[PDB]
Amino acid sequence: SLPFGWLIVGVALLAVFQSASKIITLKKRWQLALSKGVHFVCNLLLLFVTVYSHLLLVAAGLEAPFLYLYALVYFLQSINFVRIIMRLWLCWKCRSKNPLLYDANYFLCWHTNCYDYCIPYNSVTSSIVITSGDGEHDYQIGGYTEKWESGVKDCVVLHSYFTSDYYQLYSTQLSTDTGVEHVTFFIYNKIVD
Amino acid sequence: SLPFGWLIVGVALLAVFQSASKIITLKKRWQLALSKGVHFVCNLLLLFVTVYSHLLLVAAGLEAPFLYLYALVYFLQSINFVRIIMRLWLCWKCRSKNPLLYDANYFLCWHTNCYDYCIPYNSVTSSIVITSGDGEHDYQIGGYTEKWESGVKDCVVLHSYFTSDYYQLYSTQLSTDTGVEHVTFFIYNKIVD
Repeated sequence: SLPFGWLIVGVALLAVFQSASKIITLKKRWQLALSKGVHFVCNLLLLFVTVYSHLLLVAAGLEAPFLYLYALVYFLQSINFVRIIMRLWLCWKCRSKNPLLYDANYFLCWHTNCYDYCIPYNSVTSSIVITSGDGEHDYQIGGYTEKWESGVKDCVVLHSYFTSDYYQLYSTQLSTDTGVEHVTFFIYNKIVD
Repeated sequence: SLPFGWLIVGVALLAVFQSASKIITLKKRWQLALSKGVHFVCNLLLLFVTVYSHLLLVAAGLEAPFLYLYALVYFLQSINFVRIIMRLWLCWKCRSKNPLLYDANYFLCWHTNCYDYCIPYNSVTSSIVITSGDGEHDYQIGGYTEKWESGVKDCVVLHSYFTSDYYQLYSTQLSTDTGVEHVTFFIYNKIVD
């Protein structure tokens, strides 16, 4: 017969890992990588505990209201599986590892000789302001920051799952125009022609 | 005696709600509100299923390696509980409902006569560029967007749990300077004096 106690220890281990995932502070790079690993462990434990309960009900007699309920579990996990492999396809698309870490909607990216940059972004917004600080030089858009290696390009691309939009550097803002020393603003406009 | 089957149906209902929370697209306001509600349901089901398992082990004899495991579950849930009431304190602090919805690190906010604005933000960054579009007028910082009611202020505040930082509008950028029509850039510098 199938034993009962393995389901109980799986629930307790799932509770430990879920309550630990919910209080990660998500501030630095290693904290984001740690929380993504703990999220993967949580979904593995949830998948294990639900197939274990379905096997128990197979041995005891599984009802039809429970048939479509466990069917709902497996269907939503299949949709989640195709989302993860699309995230890996997006990770290949931008050629940087930030699609697995940062969990945003869109990603702004341009290619250099030392780095293939990518910075998180929330929507298509018709104008993007990249602010590079003086000296550490680092490009930031809305708080998310990536360190400077090579230099700026004219056309940057906003990537997502199924879309891609291009922006051209229309004009740049020095410190003479604004008065804010030690920064420089690059202003991009969306090209549709 | 305590029945075994309620733990199984609680596990199955937790699986449905967890697999449904993981594939919300998080693009509009009602989708963010829906996913936060489903997250609350998930933690209620997890709390219920772990105290049910602890009660069954109390009836059967609970081992000391399992004593500290369920102690770990309850301790991490206490840390999660004080985090939620701090999110509500932050929701009272900037006087808008976006701390419950958007799940970012810092929030930029200024008060008007028709609206108390608040826009998500990731870190303290020494310069903030708020871009208001022409006509719908809407203030956006990095993709997150809020509709325009009254007008702009000189001093905006970046709020968090324990911190608060102020930024002054150093100079503004029209369409004459950049060439990007139908937008206007407000450039803020951090005040330390």
